[PDB]
Amino acid sequence: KVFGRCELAAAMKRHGLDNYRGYSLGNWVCAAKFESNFNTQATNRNTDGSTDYGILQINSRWWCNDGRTPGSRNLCNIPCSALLSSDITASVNCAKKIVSDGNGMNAWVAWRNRCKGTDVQAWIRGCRL
Repeated sequence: KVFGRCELAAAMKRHGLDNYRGYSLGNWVCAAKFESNFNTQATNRNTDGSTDYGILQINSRWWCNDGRTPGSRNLCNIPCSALLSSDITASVNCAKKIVSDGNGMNAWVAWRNRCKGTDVQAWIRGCRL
């Protein structure tokens, strides 16, 4: 599934992401936009051999198990296929342990480089939230 902007924000919102660890909802929506461009099935292979999966492109090296990332850690205790699901429940949760790590949202290169310091508020403008 390819979410609509207001539709992704409603759902992220529903799942406790608005101001989760002080990151307002537009950060999360922006992050989503530039990482998967709102596609729950976006996958991307990295140089190191690891893969980015889903709406927020969670990496297999640390957070999920994909059967093909040697000395991968599976921190969110999930098979990475659960992150490509229509229901972003597993992606939000797994992202909550990520953001909590130490680098806030700097964990997502796309946020750092295209969201960070921008009017991330424009991402939820017009949404009946």
